[PDB]
Amino acid sequence: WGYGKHNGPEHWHKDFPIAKGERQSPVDIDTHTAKYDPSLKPLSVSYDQATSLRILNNGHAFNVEFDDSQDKAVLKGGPLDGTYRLIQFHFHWGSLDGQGSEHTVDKKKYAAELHLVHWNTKYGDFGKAVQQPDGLAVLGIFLKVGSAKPGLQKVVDVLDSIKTKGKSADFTNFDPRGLLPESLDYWTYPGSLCTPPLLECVTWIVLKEPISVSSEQVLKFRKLNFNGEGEPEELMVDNWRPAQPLKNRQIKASF
Ligand SMILES: [Zn+2]
Repeated sequence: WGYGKHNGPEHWHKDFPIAKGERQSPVDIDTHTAKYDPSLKPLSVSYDQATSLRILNNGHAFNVEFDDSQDKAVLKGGPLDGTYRLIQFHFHWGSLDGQGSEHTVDKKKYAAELHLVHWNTKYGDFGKAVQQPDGLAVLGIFLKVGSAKPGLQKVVDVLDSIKTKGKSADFTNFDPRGLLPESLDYWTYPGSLCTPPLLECVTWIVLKEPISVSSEQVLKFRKLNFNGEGEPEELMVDNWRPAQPLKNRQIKASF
């Protein structure tokens, strides 16, 4: 599985039949159809105690991993019940500014999308949580090209150190708070992992407000490689999945 012509998303169903299931992700968010749900509580993002450990190129993206052994960086409230702990964050991006996001808003595509992955602490570990319908909560953040995002520069400067698949680098004292938009207004819907095994265990929380990054910052993303060191160079670009059928599900809005 990958994002090329021969292993791309249109092929994923052969090894992961769930790819054509009922609650697949990402999806187009139709703002005129989304239902404002007054019963929706404000998101509760507590990341002041976050502990980042490292960053790695897994051959389809780069992940910034976090120590999830204690309630240090947690998400609650919103449509959620209980506590979800931050385990990692990664991005999806394009070859040009016109594409790259997973979710789309009224069919508009962003230059990239940020996913903050969190797992429900009642299930005791990540691997158990993926087996549950309310097992994960993912915070989606859209990225538009404009002004630089100061809080993202620390991520950009280390990309050189992890150019190819399998490389990783110590990455401590990174504060996720520098990646959040001013508003916490969101859309939510039941869905799935955006990559294989594509398990339908996620409560998606997509924020309405995009963060802007500079052309120079996204450029640095486009320099990563899908290949391992010593293999022909395959730039890491367009690592995003096309929108899937909503099939009955309803998208609620907090605003
Ligand atoms: Zn993702």
